[PDB]
Amino acid sequence: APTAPSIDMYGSNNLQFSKIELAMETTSGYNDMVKYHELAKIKVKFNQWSGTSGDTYNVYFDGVKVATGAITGSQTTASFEYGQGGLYQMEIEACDATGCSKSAPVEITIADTDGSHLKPLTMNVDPNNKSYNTDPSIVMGTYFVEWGIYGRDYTVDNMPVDNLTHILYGFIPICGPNESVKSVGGNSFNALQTACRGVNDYEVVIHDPWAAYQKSFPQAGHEYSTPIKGNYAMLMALKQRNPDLKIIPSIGGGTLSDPFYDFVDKKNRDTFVASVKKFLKTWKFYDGVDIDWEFPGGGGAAADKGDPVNDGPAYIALMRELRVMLDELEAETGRTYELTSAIGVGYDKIEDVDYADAVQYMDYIFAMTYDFYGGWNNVPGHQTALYCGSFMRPGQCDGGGVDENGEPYKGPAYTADNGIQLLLAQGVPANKLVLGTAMYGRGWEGVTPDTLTDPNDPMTGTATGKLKGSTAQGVWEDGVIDYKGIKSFMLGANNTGINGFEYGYDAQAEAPWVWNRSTGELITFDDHRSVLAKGNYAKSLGLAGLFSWEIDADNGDILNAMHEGMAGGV
Ligand SMILES: COc1ccc2c(c[n+](C)c3c4cc5c(cc4ccc23)OCO5)c1OC
Ligand SMILES: COc1ccc2c(c[n+](C)c3c4cc5c(cc4ccc23)OCO5)c1OC
Repeated sequence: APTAPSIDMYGSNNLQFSKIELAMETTSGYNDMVKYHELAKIKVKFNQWSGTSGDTYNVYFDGVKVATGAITGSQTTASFEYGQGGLYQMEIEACDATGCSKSAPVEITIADTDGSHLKPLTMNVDPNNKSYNTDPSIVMGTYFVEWGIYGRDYTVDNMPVDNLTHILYGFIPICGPNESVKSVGGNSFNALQTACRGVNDYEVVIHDPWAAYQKSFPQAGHEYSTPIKGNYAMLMALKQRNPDLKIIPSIGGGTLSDPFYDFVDKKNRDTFVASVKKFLKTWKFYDGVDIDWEFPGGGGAAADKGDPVNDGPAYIALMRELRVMLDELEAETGRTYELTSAIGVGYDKIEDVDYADAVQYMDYIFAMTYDFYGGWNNVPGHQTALYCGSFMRPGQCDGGGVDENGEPYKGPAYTADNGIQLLLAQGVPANKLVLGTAMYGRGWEGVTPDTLTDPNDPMTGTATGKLKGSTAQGVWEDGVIDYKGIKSFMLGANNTGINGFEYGYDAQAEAPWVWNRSTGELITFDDHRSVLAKGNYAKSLGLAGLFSWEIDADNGDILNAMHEGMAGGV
């Protein structure tokens, strides 16, 4: 016979509670901003404004008692803990010696990072992406980048997820030496320094917490009280839509690889492996780990780093130790966790690692079969070709010849097939190898007719510098252009060339280009024809599948060709 409680929804954080506590209104150290609790802290205010309040309250979720306490006046705060994420029908009852009176039920939310409190995500995918019936055993991967939500305006709901088996989320940095990040200019180093305040060196952190979990996305129904927002809440709602889709954080990349060179000290691996375990127990929508160390032995962004004697053994030991750790997680959760890595495939990268040994611990190797040539110098070539191009010299394909100095080639040329053949020869199984497709071009200025040695092949010319362009044409940095920008502004609808560009295809390499004879602008990229050739190649050798870099740069054509290529090769 007390008065039945009324729940104070606004005084109770809108009944939005969470196993994870995330700073929403600051940018600080990662340990300061993110705290994951095994039990969510629940605090519910209720009122009994008239009649008697009684002496004790009970709280029910879906009819089960989860808390009790004292009522002492006309307003009570019920504080307790609860361990399971989800949406529940909550009732609060007030009691005295004569009996009990229950509130009407109200939905309470307990967020967890597997997205168990969320509806399936609503998609907004460009309809140029077609539907396919591709064998689900074939890998079809892509990278989604954390910063694609800014100028590129490409959000998680834009991904053609029914055409994907694996989303690699780029990139998770590691605290410690990161001079290469500084060299990129902008805010990227400063953001990292902030995220690492109060964090041990060699531990992982989130680079941009605004993009990852603070930014409110209207399309995902985020409201002020939503306890998890950003890309990560959207990936959580994506897992409810597509439970078999693997979503994997990619650690490192070209500019964030500096700390890996200290992994020759096992204490630094232990610190890192432990922080990755904690990271996956914190963000449960993730299904494994991808290690993008560019590169064991060196030759990447860090000019003064690289140890060709010890980096390969360190990489293999790292893979062994991550697999141990992931097996602990599989035991704790009942889930499968995957271990993968994206790797350089020039012969001088491959020779520094015994991949046949490393790969026994791994599910997949994503072969970076792109960036073979690029704006960093003035030598044109196909950046993502399957085979050796018409432009190459005698003995250059297999490395048995001499260059224009008369200098012996130090190894076989940079092509996808040479890279893949070198891995198979070390004894990596074909069915663990994933072949990469570029969703972007690299290019140059100043490759005019007078520089060519063969007048029908601009890959025989010489450049004056990197391609220049605006973000409106998909050029986010010098010498790189989105495939969707190439299609809009250089190929046009009929794929024959606009705005002074012509299209060419090197049938021996399996590689397209567009060339503007007057500016000497030349761009090397993947198109519908080269991507069908890559799918036939992957089929012929019994590779795991295909992957691409990066998804925001496609308009549908590249991913469609990946699926069409894997249906039809032979
Ligand atoms: C011939 O010696 C050199 C000298 C400098 C570099 C290099 C290789 N890479 C990948 C980079 C590099 C790679 C980057 C970058 C910046 C970079 C800046 C310099 C080099 O930002 C993203 O990726 C190299 O190859 C062994
Ligand atoms: C010593 O001369 C240099 C100077 C700069 C570079 C370089 C070689 N590579 C491969 C790169 C490079 C490679 C990249 C990249 C960015 C890059 C940026 C600079 C260089 O993005 C991913 O691939 C080099 O050796 C030819």
